[PDB]
Amino acid sequence: EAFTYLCTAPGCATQTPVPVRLAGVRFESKIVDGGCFAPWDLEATGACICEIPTDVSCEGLGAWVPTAPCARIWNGTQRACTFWAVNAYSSGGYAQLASYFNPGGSYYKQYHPTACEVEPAFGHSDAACWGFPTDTVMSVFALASYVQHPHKTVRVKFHTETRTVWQLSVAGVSCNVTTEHPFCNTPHGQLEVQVPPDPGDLVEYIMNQQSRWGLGSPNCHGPDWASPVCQRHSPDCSRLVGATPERPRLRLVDADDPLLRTAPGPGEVWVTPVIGSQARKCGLHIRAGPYGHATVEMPEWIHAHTTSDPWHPPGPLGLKFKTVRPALAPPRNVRVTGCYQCGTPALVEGLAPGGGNCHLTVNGEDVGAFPPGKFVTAALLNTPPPYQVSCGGESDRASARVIDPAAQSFTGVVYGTHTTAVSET
Amino acid sequence: EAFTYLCTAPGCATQTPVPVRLAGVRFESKIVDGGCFAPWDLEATGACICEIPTDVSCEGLGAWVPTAPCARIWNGTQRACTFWAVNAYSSGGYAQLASYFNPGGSYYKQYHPTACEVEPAFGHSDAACWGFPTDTVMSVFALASYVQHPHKTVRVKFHTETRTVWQLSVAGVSCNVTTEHPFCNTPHGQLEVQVPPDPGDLVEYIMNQQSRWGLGSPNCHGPDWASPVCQRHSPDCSRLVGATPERPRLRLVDADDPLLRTAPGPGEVWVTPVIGSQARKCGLHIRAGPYGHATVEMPEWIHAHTTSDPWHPPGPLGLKFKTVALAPPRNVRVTGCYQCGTPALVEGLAPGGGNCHLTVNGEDVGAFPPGKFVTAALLNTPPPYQVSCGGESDRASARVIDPAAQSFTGVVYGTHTTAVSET
Amino acid sequence: EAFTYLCTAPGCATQTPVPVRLAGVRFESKIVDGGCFAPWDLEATGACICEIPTDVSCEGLGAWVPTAPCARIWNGTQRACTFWAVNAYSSGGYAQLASYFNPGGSYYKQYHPTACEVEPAFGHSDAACWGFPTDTVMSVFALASYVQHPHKTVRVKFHTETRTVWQLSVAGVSCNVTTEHPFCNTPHGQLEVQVPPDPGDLVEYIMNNQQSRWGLGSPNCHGPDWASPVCQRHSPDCSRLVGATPERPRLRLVDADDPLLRTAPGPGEVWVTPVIGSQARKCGLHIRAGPYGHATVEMPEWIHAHTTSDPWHPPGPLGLKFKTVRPALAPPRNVRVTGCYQCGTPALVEGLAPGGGNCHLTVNGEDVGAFPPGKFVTAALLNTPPPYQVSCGGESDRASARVIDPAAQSFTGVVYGTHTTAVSET
Ligand SMILES: *[C@@H]1O[C@H](CO)[C@@H](O)[C@H](O)[C@H]1NC(C)=O
Ligand SMILES: *[C@@H]1O[C@H](CO)[C@@H](O)[C@H](O)[C@H]1NC(C)=O
Ligand SMILES: *[C@@H]1O[C@H](CO)[C@@H](O)[C@H](O)[C@H]1NC(C)=O
Ligand SMILES: *[C@@H]1O[C@H](CO)[C@@H](O)[C@H](O)[C@H]1NC(C)=O
Ligand SMILES: *[C@@H]1O[C@H](CO)[C@@H](O)[C@H](O)[C@H]1NC(C)=O
Ligand SMILES: *[C@@H]1O[C@H](CO)[C@@H](O)[C@H](O)[C@H]1NC(C)=O
Ligand SMILES: *[C@@H]1O[C@H](CO)[C@H](O)[C@H](O)[C@H]1NC(C)=O
Ligand SMILES: *[C@@H]1O[C@H](CO)[C@H](O)[C@H](O)[C@H]1NC(C)=O
Ligand SMILES: *[C@@H]1O[C@H](CO)[C@H](O)[C@H](O)[C@H]1NC(C)=O
Ligand SMILES: *[C@@H]1O[C@H](CO)[C@H](O)[C@H](O)[C@H]1NC(C)=O
Ligand code: NA
Ligand code: NA
Ligand code: NA
Repeated sequence: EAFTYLCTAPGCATQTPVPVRLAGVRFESKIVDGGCFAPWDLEATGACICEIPTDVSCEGLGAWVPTAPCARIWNGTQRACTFWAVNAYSSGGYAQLASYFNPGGSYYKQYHPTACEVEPAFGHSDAACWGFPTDTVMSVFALASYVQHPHKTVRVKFHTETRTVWQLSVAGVSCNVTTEHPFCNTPHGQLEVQVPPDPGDLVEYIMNQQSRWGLGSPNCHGPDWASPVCQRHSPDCSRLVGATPERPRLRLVDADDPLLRTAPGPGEVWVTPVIGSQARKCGLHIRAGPYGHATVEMPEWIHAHTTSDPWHPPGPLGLKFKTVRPALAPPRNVRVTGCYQCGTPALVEGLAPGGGNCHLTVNGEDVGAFPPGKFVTAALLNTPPPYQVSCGGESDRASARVIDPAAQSFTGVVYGTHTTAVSET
Repeated sequence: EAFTYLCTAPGCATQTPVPVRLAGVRFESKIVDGGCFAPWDLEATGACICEIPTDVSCEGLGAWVPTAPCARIWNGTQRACTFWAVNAYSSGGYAQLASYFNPGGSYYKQYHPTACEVEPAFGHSDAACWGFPTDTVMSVFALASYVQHPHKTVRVKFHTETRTVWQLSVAGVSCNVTTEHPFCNTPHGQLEVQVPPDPGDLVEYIMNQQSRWGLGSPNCHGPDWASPVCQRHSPDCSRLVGATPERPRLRLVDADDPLLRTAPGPGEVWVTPVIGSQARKCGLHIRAGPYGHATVEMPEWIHAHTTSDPWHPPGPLGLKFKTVALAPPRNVRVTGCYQCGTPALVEGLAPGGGNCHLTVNGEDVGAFPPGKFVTAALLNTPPPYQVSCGGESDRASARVIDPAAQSFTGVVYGTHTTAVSET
Repeated sequence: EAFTYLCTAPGCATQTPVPVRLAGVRFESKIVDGGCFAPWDLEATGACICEIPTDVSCEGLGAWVPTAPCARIWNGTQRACTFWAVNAYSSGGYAQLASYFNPGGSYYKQYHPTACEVEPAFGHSDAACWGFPTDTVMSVFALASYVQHPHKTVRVKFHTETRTVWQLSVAGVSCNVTTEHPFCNTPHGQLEVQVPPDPGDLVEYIMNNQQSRWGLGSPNCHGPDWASPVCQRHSPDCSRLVGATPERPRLRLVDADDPLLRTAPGPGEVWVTPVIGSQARKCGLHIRAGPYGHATVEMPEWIHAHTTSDPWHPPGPLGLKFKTVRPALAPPRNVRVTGCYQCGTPALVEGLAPGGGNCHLTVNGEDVGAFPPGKFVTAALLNTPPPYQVSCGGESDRASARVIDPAAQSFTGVVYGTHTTAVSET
């Protein structure tokens, strides 16, 4: 027997008793595709209005509310909007008197429907609106939601059962060593490679295509707390699932209100009228408390919280040199059931042929070796259907009922609004 | 030396130099019992009423509100209920005029107590209530809570420090190989088995008794996001702990309100009166936003997100063929918890004659030289504890609590009260 | 070859073929410093007042509200406070009539500003306030927040890539065995030690002088350790809060005979109830609060039961495989270290390894691997702060560094605090 340490860096190589070169470092894993992730981005807009508008919507408020921000925020997740009557019509109009602004504004809404909340704000300062011949007319609109910014959306794949692959060249012969397969054939013997433990789970952040790497689950309780993984989750990059912030809490806060000496809490939006430089016009100052107490800057977060390549321990590898030395037909009636890249092992069943043990592959993925006859195995699959099955020789097409990770995420649940009807007696 | 690969499937066996058969595959772990888990199931009921009821409760509203749903939802977690006066009495009655429905309904509540919120809803459409001799009388009741469905409740045990057990038969002799104990004695010489790494933590979902398996923590951010583990947690299968949704937000939403063009958010319940087919009667349409944006279907979720057996790597195993105190321990004391995830303290006196291969109810906790010993061991068995060095056993002294008791240790459960005195 | 099992307890030793003694057990890890953690402690105070106060603040309500609890709760996280007018002035006063208590109390606030919510509570029982010559005058104040108790605050370091270190004395020579480095030289051979797997991630709870307590795992916030401060309030820099935060407490005025009192308040809910005064123009207040997570955490008790004095390791034994297999360069130059330390993101270490062989590179004594002569680039998880002393096993040199601490890393890639925008007039 012989022994030598092999370093893990590019250029690392040993010469005796048989040369072993470190050709590269890669990894194997059982992928769990989480779909799309993004930060919870609280966005707000509105307008200070020297009028009592009759249509509280983006189109109805087009004369005052910024067009593009209104449309974008209106389409956001957990939308909240409030229309406050600061000083209503003293006479005339159409459902515009102060009496139409009862708490909840049902009287105004009866004649002027809106998806927004309507509230009286009498007693709040109307100083922002000036230049009226008689009484001042003033209202305030606020709109907020959690907007999903495309540039802040990342595709995330969780890597489980991670195995560092130490790509070696043993006297010119390729050998890929892992904790699962640490043996290599040498010209006249066997090489057993002592390897460090695997690094545990990895996080693959995909932006578009470039992949960036995290080490861990991630840990939402540590320095990586602002990871999009810890925030908005969309398995199919369309529909939201799981934990969701409450609808934003909108408040009309006058310029001299002592509340302005404090910061808004997460999800809180405070709006303050600004006196107009023009008659019958006014501005609006907005203060919003971001979810998680901070606004995520995606390129900056990725740059500091990820690496260009997956992490691996420093080594070295222990090369143990020894004088020791250790069915090709396709499998039949193979059926694959479950999901792929999902984290739940799929069921692989079929008939292994004669000649010896079938070293079973499913689209080239090693799922184990089986003696001739019926076999059943639970395998974590990384490839989608169709499935080409082999025992190391010719391949055959397996039968499959396999769903994708997004479909798996929606299996066992009934998505959306749950409705019931209470009948009259 | 000799070498051969042994596959890990049933029927796998090698013949030379010494026959080795794969007898089975099992696992060892340090169990962490989480107690009961269930989905957050938002349930809602109510009624559209062409009257101003004087008793806002399930019994008091029995003439309009469905009986069984009211009683069940009333008993739920984080209950919310609202009674809205759409059109009150114009005259007469008993605390039934519009003036009794001030915001918060304190005037109505003085005469007609209720655990529910009471609010005016004047200005909302009263078209659902018709066939009155003079003015219309109308009210709406909504009730919602997080109901725990017994069929949706699962007992969950987290498996940590998992070790795949490769049960071998080496020339008819049983040998259980793991990453911790990879050696088998043979008369030809010692057999060292190269094994793949362990699979990491497992999740055992228990329904009743059958066990189903998950691989991982679980990951609440991936395809298993709807796992009951990610939702309602009751360590003692009675009291709730940790993360809890807010009380449902009940809203009276008229049939033609533009808000109905959007979906309710999680925990939101929108109630809409339905114009009656009969005089002085009306129906109610309810729209509820489930917690997590979807309703969990337990048998279906378990079927797709779990396996019948714990997962293990495919192998093969590397077979390396090489040519290479029994008295019970005394004064043993066990302190802490079992199946909890915090190592218990095991202390005592190892006897003379050699190293004590210490077992606690058959669980290997290590070997100790003669004399005083102290060890921190993750215990899977409950007290009483039988302690042995490999021979005769003795009864240890124990102060060990169960996983539910551990979950409530270091906390004071329930309402916190304080009294501010007059000066 | 020769083989023997070595137990893992203090004193364990084998004599043949080579003496091997178990000297001790320690651990190596890649530290992730999370900063400060504490339970979410909902605290509440208030007063029942037979008057309409004109200054709703701790100082302004000093005649009724307990001084120290008001000041402490006012400084808490997610503060909520409400002032309810139960029975206002019938005449006179200064912005104290019932008409000043419109919903939201904007009319009262015009003359009597406050950071608190102001609401009418007319119709609620005013029985608690008596002894007035004419009409009763009554108001109620409630104040609640999440107070961070210093004695409940713990510094937490997450330990990743954990490696149990089996400290051995092999024929009198120190050998520290791990899953990464399981070989020891024997007088004229080599010892390969078969070791059990590493225990996975650890949690180090740091209190106060300074004492460390240990958890095994992530932790698991869904199991018996659900009340861990790690599952609660997170402050990376022990000053500013980040991530998940409860909503502002929901304050409710609940009369003594309200059927709602037959139920318990939910998490974050605070119910206040006036208590009839034994003295004229005075009243007490009963407060019922629903703690976050359904329970109040008792820190010394939680730590005592949910942690150990030392990190956990498997019981062993170790497999001693004895074999007959046979048993310092110049410092690196132009070395640069970029990223963070004790953060969980590998830092970039680049430089020039000298000629003469492979450089066994150390960064402040931390092993980062071996590199052939010339340019090298590696991603290493660093546990030590800058400055960085770099070596190939001999003399050391000072590396150039742009390395931030764990608290700075926690705030990198985010813009902290209030986000503002201005909507201009058309
Ligand atoms: C908002 O959503 C509607 C419906 O999906 C779509 O037609 C419209 O273009 C969207 N607007 C923006 C600005 O995203
Ligand atoms: C090792 O991996 C590389 C890259 O996947 C592959 O080309 C090569 O054939 C592999 N070698 C063996 C022996 O499997
Ligand atoms: C509701 O709870 C009460 C008290 O525990 C019990 O008597 C009653 O049977 C329960 N009703 C339902 C429908 O669960
Ligand atoms: C292996 O495990 C089985 C099942 O627990 C047991 O019956 C058998 O005795 C074990 N063999 C040894 C050598 O411990
Ligand atoms: C409250 O905060 C202020 C400002 O930081 C400080 O001066 C005061 O001492 C604090 N009071 C208490 C009781 O913590
Ligand atoms: C083993 O560890 C101890 C403590 O850290 C150290 O003093 C000793 O030098 C180490 N031995 C070797 C061979 O590295
Ligand atoms: C919920 O309501 C919609 C229409 O609003 C559909 O009728 C749906 O079928 C309803 N579901 C149930 C269970 O009644
Ligand atoms: C909490 O209040 C209850 C009554 O509601 C009991 O009196 C209990 O003893 C209280 N404890 C205190 C004073 O915190
Ligand atoms: C937010 O408002 C503050 C003052 O309240 C500052 O003016 C700050 O620059 C504003 N930010 C933006 C982007 O307008
Ligand atoms: C604030 O938001 C408004 C729209 O709501 C405008 O886009 C304005 O320009 C924003 N402020 C800045 C500085 O970007
Ligand atoms: Na006006
Ligand atoms: Na009426
Ligand atoms: Na009065």
